[PDB]
Amino acid sequence: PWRHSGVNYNGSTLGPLEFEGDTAHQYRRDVFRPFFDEYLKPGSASVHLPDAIIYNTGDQKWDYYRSWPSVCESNCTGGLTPLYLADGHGLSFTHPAADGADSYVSDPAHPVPFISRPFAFAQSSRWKPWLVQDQREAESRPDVVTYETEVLDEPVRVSGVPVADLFAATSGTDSDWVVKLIDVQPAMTPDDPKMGGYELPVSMDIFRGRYRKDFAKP
Amino acid sequence: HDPLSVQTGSDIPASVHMPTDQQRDYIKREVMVPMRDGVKLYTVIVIPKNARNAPILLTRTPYNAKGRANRVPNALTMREVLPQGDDVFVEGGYIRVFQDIRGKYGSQGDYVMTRPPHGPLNPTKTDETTDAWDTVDWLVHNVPESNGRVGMTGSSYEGFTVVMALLDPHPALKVAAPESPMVDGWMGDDWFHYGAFRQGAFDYFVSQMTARGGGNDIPRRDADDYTNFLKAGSAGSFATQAGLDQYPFWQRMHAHPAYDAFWQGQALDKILAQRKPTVPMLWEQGLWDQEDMWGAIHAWQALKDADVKAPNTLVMGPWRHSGVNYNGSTLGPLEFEGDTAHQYRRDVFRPFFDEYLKPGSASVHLPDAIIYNTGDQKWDYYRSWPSVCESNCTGGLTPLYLADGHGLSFTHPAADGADSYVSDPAHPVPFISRPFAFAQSSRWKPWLVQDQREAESRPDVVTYETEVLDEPVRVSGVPVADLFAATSGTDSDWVVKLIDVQPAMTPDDPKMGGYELPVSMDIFRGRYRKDFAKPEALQPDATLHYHFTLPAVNHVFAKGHRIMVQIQSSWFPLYDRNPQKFVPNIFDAKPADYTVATQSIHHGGKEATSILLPVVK
Amino acid sequence: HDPLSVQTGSDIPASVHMPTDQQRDYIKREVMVPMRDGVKLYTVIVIPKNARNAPILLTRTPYNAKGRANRVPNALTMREVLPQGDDVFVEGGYIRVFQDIRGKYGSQGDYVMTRPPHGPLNPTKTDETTDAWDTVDWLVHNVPESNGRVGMTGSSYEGFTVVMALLDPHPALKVAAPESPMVDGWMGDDWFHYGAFRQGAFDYFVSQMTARGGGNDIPRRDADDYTNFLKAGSAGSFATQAGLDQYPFWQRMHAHPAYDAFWQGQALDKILAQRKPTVPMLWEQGLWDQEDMWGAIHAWQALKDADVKAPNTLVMGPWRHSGVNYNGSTLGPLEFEGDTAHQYRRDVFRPFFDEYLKPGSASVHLPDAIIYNTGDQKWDYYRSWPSVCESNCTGGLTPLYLADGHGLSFTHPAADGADSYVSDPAHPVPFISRPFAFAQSSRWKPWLVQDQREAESRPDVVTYETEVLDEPVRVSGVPVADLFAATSGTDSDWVVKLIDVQPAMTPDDPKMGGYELPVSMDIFRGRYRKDFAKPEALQPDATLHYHFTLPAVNHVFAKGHRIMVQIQSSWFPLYDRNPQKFVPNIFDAKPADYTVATQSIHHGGKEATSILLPVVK
Ligand SMILES: N[C@@H](C(=O)O)c1ccccc1
Repeated sequence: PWRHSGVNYNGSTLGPLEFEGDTAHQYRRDVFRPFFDEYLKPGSASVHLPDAIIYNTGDQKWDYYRSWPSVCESNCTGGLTPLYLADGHGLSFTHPAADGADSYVSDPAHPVPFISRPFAFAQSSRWKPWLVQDQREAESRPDVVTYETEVLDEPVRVSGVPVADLFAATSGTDSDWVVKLIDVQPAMTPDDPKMGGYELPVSMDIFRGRYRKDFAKP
Repeated sequence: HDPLSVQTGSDIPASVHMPTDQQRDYIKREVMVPMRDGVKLYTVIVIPKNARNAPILLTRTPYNAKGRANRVPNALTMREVLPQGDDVFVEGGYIRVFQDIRGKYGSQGDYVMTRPPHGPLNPTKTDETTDAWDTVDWLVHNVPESNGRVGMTGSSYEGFTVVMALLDPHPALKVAAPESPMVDGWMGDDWFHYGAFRQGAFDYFVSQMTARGGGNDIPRRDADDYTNFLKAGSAGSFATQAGLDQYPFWQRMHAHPAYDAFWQGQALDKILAQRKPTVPMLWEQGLWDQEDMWGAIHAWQALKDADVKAPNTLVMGPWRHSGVNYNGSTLGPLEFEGDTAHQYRRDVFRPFFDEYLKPGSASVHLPDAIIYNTGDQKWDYYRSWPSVCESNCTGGLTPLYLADGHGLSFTHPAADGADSYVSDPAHPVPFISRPFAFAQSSRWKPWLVQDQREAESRPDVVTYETEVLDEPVRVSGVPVADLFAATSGTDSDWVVKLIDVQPAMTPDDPKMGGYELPVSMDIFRGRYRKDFAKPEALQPDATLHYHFTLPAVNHVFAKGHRIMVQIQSSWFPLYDRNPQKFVPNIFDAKPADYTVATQSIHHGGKEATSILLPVVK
Repeated sequence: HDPLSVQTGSDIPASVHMPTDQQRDYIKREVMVPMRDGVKLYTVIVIPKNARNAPILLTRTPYNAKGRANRVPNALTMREVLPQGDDVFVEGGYIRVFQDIRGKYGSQGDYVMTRPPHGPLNPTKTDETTDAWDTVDWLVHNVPESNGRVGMTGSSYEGFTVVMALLDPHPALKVAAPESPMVDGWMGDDWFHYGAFRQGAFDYFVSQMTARGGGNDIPRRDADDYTNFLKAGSAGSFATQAGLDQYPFWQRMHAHPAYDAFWQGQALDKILAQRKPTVPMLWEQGLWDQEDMWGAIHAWQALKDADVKAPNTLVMGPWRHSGVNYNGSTLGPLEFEGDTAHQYRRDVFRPFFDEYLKPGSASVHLPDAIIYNTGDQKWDYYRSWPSVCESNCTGGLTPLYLADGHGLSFTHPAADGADSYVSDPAHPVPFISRPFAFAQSSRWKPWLVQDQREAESRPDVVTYETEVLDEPVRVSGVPVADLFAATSGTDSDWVVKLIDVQPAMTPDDPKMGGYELPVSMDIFRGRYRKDFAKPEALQPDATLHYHFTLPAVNHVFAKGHRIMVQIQSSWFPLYDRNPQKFVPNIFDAKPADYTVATQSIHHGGKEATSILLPVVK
């Protein structure tokens, strides 16, 4: 649960998020070091690492996966589960039979700030944890379409690489597509009030439309 | 059984009498002062130990008079027992009186939210004026340690009472100083701002009206009030869900969405001017008064217009609402030259009050208005103010026009043009960064000085700016929004902001680099363009002319800065969203009512939008 | 007249029907549960909406039950309305019950500070044990959504009511988990620590005993309590000036400064052991518990010795007092591996309770003690704990002797020597940096983890230390202070501190460099050397043997660190100053009684001062 190069520092927190102990040190001492020791300090105890050792940002613990990922698009044990966008600005695992579309106006004269203004690239203090920043500002904008599921009854578990299956049209001849997978915190978090309703992005990325068919030939 | 070991009774004393009380430097007197109609009011008299003929400082409050005089509960010294703002009056040996208004906390009788003065709205033989009058009468005949002289003061509702008292004061009331008073709750004070509803009220309602004494807030689902109010829908939808529908005042408010007879009968600025008070007055309000921006300035001027034969000075510092009674050395990221609040309280407030409350004290001669210059960072003493205005002033206003290329210019642009922006009610512009809950006093208080860069970055907001200044522009007075806006819908809200863009870089204070600091901004509900009393639908796609006053300025746009004007059509969640479709009552707007509209602000030509700036030399 | 315009009544509604309640996911039942003596007790019952066969988690408190179940007043969710430490039980769907103890707030009857159990000290037909019995009895017969099973818990006074309940529980009480419970107020819990009085008590008295419900604090003269108490002189003199002389409990305490029959009749740890109970218990207390360090560990141990035939697990995390019901990730500058508090609640607390309250739940097999290792930074599950102690343990304690050159050695120094320091009562050592007021909760809470470097710099504090460790030293158990000290006066206090000196440099966290973190420290009142019940004057200049237990440890002194021992004779203003001259009752010490003394701590030889460390492998 670290930011870039976060492994070589402290891993207890990232932005407003809080994790279980120094996750960075944890790895350095329990996995990194012993692993290196095996091959570098002859006579050392050998380690048997799995495919992936990943921290769970939901369960708040380390997950040891013998074979990861277990689900994916091609060749994995299982397949990905499509979370469909639906009318009413919602999300459902049940493919909406009816056709539909929601629109927004992307005005380049007023581009969406990736993080609250004002930001200068020199502000490392702001650049480092920008990926866990609250996505509520964007939501309040008319140039950002947003969809959400109903307050979860039972937890939904995810592990692997999410894929954006997006069917979008632009009135222009080019366009960038930013997709953000977000975990909205509970409406109210009495133990830590500031987190109440916090729109925390677990995964997001941008895609330049001009490379839709060939990254090599725009 | 030996009582020193075995206890059968209760470890709680049956009656206390702690020596802590003899170690004090004051005396607290509690008394149910009876009003003419037989209703008694809870009154706290804080008398400095060994007080021979001391003036009384009276304050009537709906905010628990006991606690008001208990900054530090049962403090050993008066200075700690009384609020921060009483420091000069404590230093001067004044007697302090805090009274629970009729209906609240310790007092008896019925409580009526900002009880309208005796008239069409209040036919009873009692009001906030008589009660004040009676109290003063009782106070001068029941405090031997006092000198029979009474002064009145207080902020917000505690100032609203000073005004109500000024309508028909008691001979004893020698001097009054209303601070950020609740004068016109519709025009631009606490409830509405030019017809636009302030959703912060709902809480206050359930807070001050659920019970005689302390109450509670409205339980929220989400931590962000932006979400709370939007997910609810219309302002009335919230009130209903909060059960406010069962609160008498809300019912009255909801019944009168326009500036009808109900609200006009409470316009204390006009009513006070009709009575022509003869008692010396010291009107105070903050330049960034986020709660009662209309009150003081309007009352002072309305009296100035009626030619009152009495001291009538207006004081405006670099403070937020009620900021005068605390420390005024800073507000938000802004920094001023010293504790401006204490500054005024010691060098003006006190001396002025001393003149009429302490026989023999030096006499002061305050100018029309003493205002803090947020540009030069110094106190300005204006003999006549303002010098520049629309009509009846020495000189007129200087229009700063909107021009092509989203620029601002003092020269009337001949080229006719327009700039459009889509206002989607589904995504209203956050008045301050998200998330925000009305309960966040911390965030609320200085919201008026926050950076406007976030808003600027949105496509549903239009921004205009002058070039980087090469010569400073001095403004002192009330700027006017000369708006020529057009909307696709049949209704709209118009937020106009006058901003001072800080230097692109401020190496002494990096954080302020290119900071968009609003010196004056307000909202205007389009349906009231023609008449506040008679709301009327706007003609779709038609360029309509709006003309309204923005909060007063006493600022300087220094070199390196820029003047900036910002226009938008929402301000969530402070103001309820205008459905952009004309409806009989916006409080009862339905999901289908809220319509996405296209706004176009016309610049240049005959319909040239601009800010009529009070430019001075 | 038109009502929607004119109000003649009160804007305050007669009743209210807030629809917020319908949105809530729980219901609150307020019941006046009647005890066996006719006295009824206020009882807030929080029931999860649509509950069936739900266990009841009960807490009896002298701290306003209504407010206890109102973390977020009238919250829409139970998780919000209940305290942080209820999280695991709210998630489990437990019925939460908070009851006002007899004599407090909503409850009827008389209040008796920590009402002594039935016996010589309390002859009446009732007590906190019966009230609990009566309460549980009612609960299991009037809460239809409950399965009849009840678990009792609470911290501090709220944990004290749990212990009282365990003296003679109702058959429905299936499990108890006292948290940092008030067990022996004289020995080392809340009032005294080995006879030394804690001046924090005075505020507590006036605050918790002035009235049935809420009370207030004692008005101070100075903002610094170090000054406040020093100026007043003796603790009793302060109490007198504060006006505590009229409170029955204070009188009884003042009349029993020694460990006489009055306090021995309250020693719940010994009393509970005499009763041989059979209810599964899970004792908890913080390793750095600054309010009730004696309680849990002693009561738990007493039972273990009494060969109790029921689950008896002790839990000690890296928390401050009552820190178990909050977030336990940090403590002052210290940082632990994740929320240690939450960890325990989810992984141990609830599962344990689930076993006996939710039939069909898996059975947990807790060891003797689950202590958090403050050195390794991980939870330790000790099957048999401690493994080392003075009498009847697998192994004994290893002494860390005081040596010459102000060092600490594990090797018994043959050379006889002594280091002396002057203890001037007019300049007592601040238990934490000045200024400090008892009202400063933010400073009080984590005072036991503060840097001891300040003390070290004082000419009235002897500091000893090992050489920077090349091998880590693991300690797990209860360290004993084997003190051979000598004072020139006829009385004296002895403060012994066991400190872990951080590495001289900590590049990853620069502020921890050379930090002197106290893992365990306490104070002993000299006059009680021979007998806690019979105070005796000390012989001037005589090397006397003091032997008392220090707070339990489960730490590890790693490479780079040093073990440190600090000894002083005062701890102001937490502990009233010892006059250093034997007086019949230190509470009533007169100005002249206070005498400057010369303390001499002997090291090595036959009288080798040391800390009997519980060193393990
Ligand atoms: N342990 C807390 C408590 O029980 O709340 C306390 C008791 C007595 C005096 C001061 C504090």
